[PDB]
Amino acid sequence: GASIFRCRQCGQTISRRDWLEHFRVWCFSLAQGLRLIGAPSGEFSWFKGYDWTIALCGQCGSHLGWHYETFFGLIKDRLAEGPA
Amino acid sequence: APGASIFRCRQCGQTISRRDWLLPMGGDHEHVVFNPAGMIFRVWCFSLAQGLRLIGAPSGEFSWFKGYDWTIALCGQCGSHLGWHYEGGSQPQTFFGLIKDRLAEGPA
Amino acid sequence: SIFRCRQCGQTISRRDWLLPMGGDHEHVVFNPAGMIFRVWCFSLAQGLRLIGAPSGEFSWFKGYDWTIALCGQCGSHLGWHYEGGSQPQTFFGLIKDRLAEGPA
Ligand SMILES: Nc1ccc(C(=O)N[C@H]2CCC(=O)NC2=O)c(F)c1
Ligand SMILES: O=C1CC[C@H](N2C(=O)c3ccccc3C2=O)C(=O)N1
Ligand SMILES: O=C1CC[C@H](N2C(=O)c3ccccc3C2=O)C(=O)N1
Ligand SMILES: [Zn+2]
Ligand SMILES: [Zn+2]
Ligand SMILES: [Zn+2]
Repeated sequence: GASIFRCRQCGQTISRRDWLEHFRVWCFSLAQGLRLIGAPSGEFSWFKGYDWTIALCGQCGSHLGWHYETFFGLIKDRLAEGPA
Repeated sequence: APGASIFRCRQCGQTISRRDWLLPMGGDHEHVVFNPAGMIFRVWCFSLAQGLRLIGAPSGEFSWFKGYDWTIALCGQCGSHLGWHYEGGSQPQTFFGLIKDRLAEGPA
Repeated sequence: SIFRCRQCGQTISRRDWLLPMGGDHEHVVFNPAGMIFRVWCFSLAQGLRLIGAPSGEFSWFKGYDWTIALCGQCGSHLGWHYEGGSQPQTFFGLIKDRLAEGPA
């Protein structure tokens, strides 16, 4: 029952276990339904050698995590998990 | 005189659980999940609960918590679906996952 | 969006001022007489009248005292004000079903 990951606020589909905790952050190789905003930043990056960009939910605008450059680092408590 | 000590069924007032019995499963008492019908639930985990009626036999299908089987938990007074009872697992063997917005919190 | 008193329309609070106390802006609560309320927390509000001295008895929010909040314009009981805490020192718990949300 924890195969698909979704925006907690509106339910937009974001990623899946096939693409997949370290706040607790989940790293995914691929994601959908986000909007990546702004230019990359290195400041306080949790992953050595990566810059990040803010990742919002494309449906409701909730801040779900970051895109790193590649992979996506998403905040566990901003997501809902459920079955495929 | 604490005003946030007891959880009762929002629909009828049945005594269900207590703040003192919240349980941080995987490091957090709160879990946000969805079922196969796409319903999103803000689930609070409790070590203990009362005043429920646990319906049928456990199932592992679609379980949100690795290693646990679930049974539907209704309010034993009014039949409101308040969450699930989990069993069959490890550390703990059992717990309750209750739907936060279906409870009312208040004084003892 | 703004929240207006459902009974008379006076502006009371704003969506920008929603406050997630204990991790959620919504709290379903019951008082000692067993009345159930669905309360939304806001940092600020306007147009209310707070009645009585603050009380700590049965506060729904640990570390805060409460005062009853009426609409100042029509008298509707819209919720409570909370004070005497830290981070934040004060906020409101307003009864969702007694407000109307709409454009400013
Ligand atoms: N005989 C009564 C009737 C009502 C109340 C009442 O509504 N109290 C609220 C105040 C707000 C709060 O944070 N907690 C409460 O429980 C009461 F205390 C005593
Ligand atoms: O790799 C990252 C992503 C960004 C993240 N981060 C935050 O969580 C945060 C909160 C407030 C202001 C600025 C930041 C920031 O850089 C952080 O600490 N590291
Ligand atoms: O851990 C659990 C509890 C039960 C829950 N569940 C539901 O809420 C549901 C609704 C309809 C068909 C099947 C299911 C199911 O397994 C679910 O998805 N996971
Ligand atoms: Zn969203
Ligand atoms: Zn009930
Ligand atoms: Zn009014």
